[PDB]
Amino acid sequence: ILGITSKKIENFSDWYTQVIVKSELIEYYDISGCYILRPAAYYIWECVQAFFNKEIKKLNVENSYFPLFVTKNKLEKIEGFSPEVAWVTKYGDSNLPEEIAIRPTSETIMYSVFPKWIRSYRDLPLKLNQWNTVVRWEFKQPTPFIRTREFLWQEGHTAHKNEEEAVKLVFDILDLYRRWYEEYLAVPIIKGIKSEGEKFGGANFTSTAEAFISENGRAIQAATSHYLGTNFAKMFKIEFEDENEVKQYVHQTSWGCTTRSIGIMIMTHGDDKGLVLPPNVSKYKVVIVPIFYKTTDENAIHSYCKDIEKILKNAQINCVYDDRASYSPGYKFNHWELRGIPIRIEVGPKDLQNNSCVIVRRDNNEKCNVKKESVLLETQQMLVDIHKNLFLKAKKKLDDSIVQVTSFSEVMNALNKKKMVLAPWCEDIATEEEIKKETQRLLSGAMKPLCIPLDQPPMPPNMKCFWSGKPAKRWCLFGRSY
Ligand SMILES: Nc1ncnc2c1ncn2[C@@H]1O[C@H](COP(=O)(O)OP(=O)(O)NP(=O)(O)O)[C@@H](O)[C@H]1O
Ligand SMILES: O=C(C[C@H]1NCCC[C@@H]1O)Cn1cnc2cc(Br)c(Cl)cc2c1=O
Ligand code: NA
Repeated sequence: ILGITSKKIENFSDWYTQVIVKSELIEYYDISGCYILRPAAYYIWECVQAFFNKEIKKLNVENSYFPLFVTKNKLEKIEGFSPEVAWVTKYGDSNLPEEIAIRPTSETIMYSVFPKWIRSYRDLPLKLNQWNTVVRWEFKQPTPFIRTREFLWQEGHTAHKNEEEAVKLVFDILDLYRRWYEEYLAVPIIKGIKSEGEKFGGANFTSTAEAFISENGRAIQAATSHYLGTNFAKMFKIEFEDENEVKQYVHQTSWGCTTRSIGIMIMTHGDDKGLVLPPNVSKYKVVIVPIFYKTTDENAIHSYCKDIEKILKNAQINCVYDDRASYSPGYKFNHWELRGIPIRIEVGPKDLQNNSCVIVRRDNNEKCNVKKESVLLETQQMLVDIHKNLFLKAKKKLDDSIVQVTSFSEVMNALNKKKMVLAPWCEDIATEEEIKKETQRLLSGAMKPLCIPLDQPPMPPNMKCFWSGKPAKRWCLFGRSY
């Protein structure tokens, strides 16, 4: 009912349920894989959505909105997906003439019109984005935020005269996804390129951002940015008149990130007292709680607290003053801790006498006293350090989850020990399923290749692939995955 009753290590999954619900982030729903986002949760989405929008306007990306529905034949104009499509069949009691499908992505919808908007080089680059929801009916069991059947996302689609233009933006968007996670969610991600076997069917290459849940040792795709080259341009006959009057195919990118990011954050920073929010995604930065008992204290406290509130708010630091008389101080402590509020300020008699108050960080529970005069400044610096600390703890933790090894058995040791592994690899696609099905022999417990990180350690000259025996091309991250 109230309090988290499962240790994050002991039942991590029951923990997650308890946290997301009891923190007022979500509510479950009578349709599997769909979840209600209460304001505490949606606020987080809005914050990142603001950030991302800001950043893509600088790349002249423009928002837009395409329809939620797509027709059978249009949709089937990408591979291995059709069993995941939800079909609208009727309206009221009337069967529709043809099935129509709910968007799982907007490629087919959008790219059918592109040729119409793109006749010449003067038309390029074309840069669109959507904030919409999409629907995929997925076999693997749904889990709030991480794998949802409906989900909010942003989906970006661009088209350019040439690769230099296009690829450059791919990596531009990838960095924005890093910042999304690091500057806002304080979640560290590793940028990489996916393997041929795991990359997006219609992409030249898929660049990715990868996170890792230490507790169950599962990696997770945090965001995705593709160079598509001309693949879709061939499929939808999207062409332009060159600066010389030769017809050309366009070079496109698509990229997207979803509410999954919210789940990643929760899993990262959440603890046994409950939700822990980086301040940049919590409406309330501070909760002010009075702690006193003699009735004589009552007016003078209500004031001191109301004063402290005034200071913060003036400074555009939103906060709550829990002054409710029918709740124990410990109720209030637990409650706001659980809800993720970064800072509690405690006000009692010893602080009025002393012109001060106790501040307490949500991230690690250090308390201090600070003279009222300098509360504003100390609160601001605190909030920053809480971000600094949440992030840095999470990067120390990520790094300890990554073991660099060279042999197959070193690999299995690491995998058995809930790690993810950095290993030399030849990159032959034929090895991927072998490696998957054969590790799974010792949610799916196979070792997937996650991403070939951009930041490569050096490659010894004779270094062999840990599986093929073939000489290894580059270091790749492998792990069990969400
Ligand atoms: N069911 C889902 N719920 C929430 N987010 C999702 C879901 N499926 C994919 N994503 C995210 O969507 C982004 C874009 O990738 P996309 O190509 O749409 O999905 P995917 O690669 O098919 N799924 P996965 O195997 O789970 O990473 C990725 O960063 C995924 O993390
Ligand atoms: O959705 C994608 C590719 C990209 N589209 C928008 C930007 C980011 C995103 O990775 C991969 N994908 C994922 N799931 C799908 C599910 C179905 Br059903 C279909 Cl038809 C198609 C797809 C499908 O194409
Ligand atoms: Na994943």
